Amino acid sequence: KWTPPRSPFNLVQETLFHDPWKLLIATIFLNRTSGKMAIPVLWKFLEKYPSAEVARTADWRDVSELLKPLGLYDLRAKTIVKFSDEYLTKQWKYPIELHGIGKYGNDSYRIFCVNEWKQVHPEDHKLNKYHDWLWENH
Repeated sequence: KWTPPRSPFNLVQETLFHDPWKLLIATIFLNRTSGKMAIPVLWKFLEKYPSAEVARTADWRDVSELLKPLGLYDLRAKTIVKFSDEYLTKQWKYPIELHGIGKYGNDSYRIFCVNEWKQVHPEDHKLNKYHDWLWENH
């Protein structure tokens, strides 16, 4: 029952924190990509694949088709599939242990999905904005 405060910045993370898989996917989408472009394709992807269970099952060629032309859509597709399978099948404590998840992924998890945001030191423009704001209004 950790609820990241709503912020004047409306990071999609603030919207998905209640389901780590989605929030994590979201980070693969946003990872070094405009929210301009990534957010519309994210919602179309969650609409079509609303859980890891369904995701891990799909064939990346179709996932890619749907991610086109997001950029490295092939690579992102294969990642999403493999990360979704690992998410369910592996016994993990932090999502950094998972395929496709890096610092951005793991930072986002620990601010929003679990309560560890004081120990986190983001280096993402949007993310720091959340984190600095939340230091102050704390």
